[PDB]
Amino acid sequence: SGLRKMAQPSGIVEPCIVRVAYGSNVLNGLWIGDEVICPRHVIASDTSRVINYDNELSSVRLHNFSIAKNNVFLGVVSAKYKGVNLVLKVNQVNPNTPAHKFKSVKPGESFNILACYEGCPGSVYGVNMRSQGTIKGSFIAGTCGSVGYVLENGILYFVYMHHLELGNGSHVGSNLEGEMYGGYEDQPSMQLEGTNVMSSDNVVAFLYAALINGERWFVTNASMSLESYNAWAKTNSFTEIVSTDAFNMLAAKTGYSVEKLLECIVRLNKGFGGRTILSYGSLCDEFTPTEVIRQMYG
Amino acid sequence: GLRKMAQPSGIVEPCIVRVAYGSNVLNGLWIGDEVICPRHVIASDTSRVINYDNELSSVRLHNFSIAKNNVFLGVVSAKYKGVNLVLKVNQVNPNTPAHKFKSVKPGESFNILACYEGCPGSVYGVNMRSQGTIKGSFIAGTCGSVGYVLENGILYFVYMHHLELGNGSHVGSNLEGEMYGGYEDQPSMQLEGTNVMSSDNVVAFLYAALINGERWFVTNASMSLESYNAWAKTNSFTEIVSTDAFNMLAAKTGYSVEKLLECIVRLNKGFGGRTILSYGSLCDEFTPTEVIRQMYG
Ligand SMILES: *C(=N)[C@H](C[C@@H]1CCNC1=O)NC(=O)[C@@H]1[C@@H]2[C@H](CN1C(=O)[C@@H](NC(=O)C(F)(F)F)C(C)(C)C)C2(C)C
Ligand SMILES: *C(=N)[C@H](C[C@@H]1CCNC1=O)NC(=O)[C@@H]1[C@@H]2[C@H](CN1C(=O)[C@@H](NC(=O)C(F)(F)F)C(C)(C)C)C2(C)C
Repeated sequence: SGLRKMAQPSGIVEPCIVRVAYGSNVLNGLWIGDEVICPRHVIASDTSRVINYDNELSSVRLHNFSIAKNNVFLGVVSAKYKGVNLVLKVNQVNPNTPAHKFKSVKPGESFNILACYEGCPGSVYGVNMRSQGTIKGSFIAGTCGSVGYVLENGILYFVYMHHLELGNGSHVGSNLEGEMYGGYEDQPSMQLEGTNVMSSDNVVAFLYAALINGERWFVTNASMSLESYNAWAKTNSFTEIVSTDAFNMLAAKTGYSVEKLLECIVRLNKGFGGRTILSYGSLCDEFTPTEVIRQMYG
Repeated sequence: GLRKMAQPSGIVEPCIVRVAYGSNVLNGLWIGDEVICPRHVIASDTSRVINYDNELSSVRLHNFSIAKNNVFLGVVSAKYKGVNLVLKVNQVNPNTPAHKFKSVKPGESFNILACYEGCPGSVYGVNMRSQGTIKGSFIAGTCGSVGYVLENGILYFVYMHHLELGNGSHVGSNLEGEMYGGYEDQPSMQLEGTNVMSSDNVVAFLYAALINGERWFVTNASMSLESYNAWAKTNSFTEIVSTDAFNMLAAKTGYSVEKLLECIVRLNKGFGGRTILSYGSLCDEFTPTEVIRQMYG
């Protein structure tokens, strides 16, 4: 029993984290094969104002890169841009390169963060992508280049690299192909995050998780049609639920229908009545159906 | 915001092995030429009270199956160290990290590598409660999951999961075989005493909320240490010994401990339908050091 936000083990990722220093900047890079991927603003000469990245690359001095891994230093063969990331060919192949691929995370989907502080892996925790392409990820100075990953079927999927924090605290990064999530720019100009639309699928999983744990104070016999909830959702900043069949395993092991839990969302979105669900005071959309079934049925 | 985080688990992952005895399957910690696991893996009937010493006398060492990826281990001998089975195996763990054994105390945080039938599945942070229990997420086949803490470049093994109480609390032992809270590894109903909340950790939890911009719960009102402790003794909260541990947190936020102590007494009554860091009640799971780490590095 129990439910905790969890991160898949980071052992397979830790050997790929390196310190990348250049000029006045020090951050993290991902050492896979004979490459070191890192945010391209590591070569920015002035991070206090807008950056001309075309000019910064045209004047790059490969000798100024200082990439380190324990007592090892990696020399840079060449440097190019791939989106908002620098691709640095290095003089050594990482002997601990795991079988891996690359992909992008979509809103409402969970993945793991290896928070690294200037080349030194510091912590590991799970996150969930928000509607606007952001995450809440406890990133501070020196943590750019920190890697987000997902483990599945023996393959390591790199899916996120950290870049910046918005004025409202939300955190922004890119996939390893250099595409910033949410369309944000790696420029030190003020940027806005639109309204946060909560994942309806994740909230249903959060309520199914409480029922399985034996917490049943919030459920009633009242139900709500999917079409009615979706109408309420697109008015209250909640995503639409495409099918009740997507929770067929959770409804079958608890005996509770999805339409029953939809009623609970609109009712609980008004307030928890001084009580809590799994210690939370409000609805939580950071747990996916996959992520609940894992914790609780193996 | 604020989230429970785990220290990187790479140094521990190579030590986890699947331990199977008959139809029983759980996890073990492979250190040196030894595999440590909960001793009830050899129990013939985990629904009844177990005569462990007699069960070990009737153990078939060859009935064990211990494996991890491309590693398969054979058992040479078996003994008990407290509630843990210590199996000497015919191969050393080539990646045994330098480490020590110690016990965590109430209010202290540490990391749990959740393992499912030999496969490290997840890692997450936990906090030791007053009655020697923790609130995690353990299910069948997760016994033997190891808890660890990295302090000062030193790896410490501090926990091995064993059972779940009727109220959902989770019980394990240190790596020396001593059960936390004195519970027994027997299928017998046992009760957890009244939980005493860590006042140090709640003050850190409120400091973190202030850092995140959530300051609706604050006021210029304050409460002396002597006054709070007199209140803590009769409301299931620990006493605060000094404000030095928060000197830094107070330096940045500019908020004093005595201000936050008043907030505890007031917020202990209820949050009035409002939230603090997504919580609807005071949280004592984050230590001063934990908050200083996440917020400032
Ligand atoms: C990489 N080490 C940091 C990580 C930051 C530091 C504070 N929290 C984080 O997540 N990334 C940066 O410092 C990037 C970097 C220049 C400025 N920057 C920012 O994150 C800034 N924010 C923005 O520019 C904004 F508001 F538009 F998002 C800062 C004010 C320092 C948070 C560049 C090249 C964008
Ligand atoms: C190890 N794989 C499991 C982990 C359990 C199962 C569900 N959640 C957990 O943390 N441990 C056990 O199965 C231990 C083990 C026998 C019974 N047991 C229990 O945890 C049971 N608890 C009790 O009997 C209680 F409450 F009295 F402590 C169970 C009912 C399955 C939760 C032994 C040897 C104690």
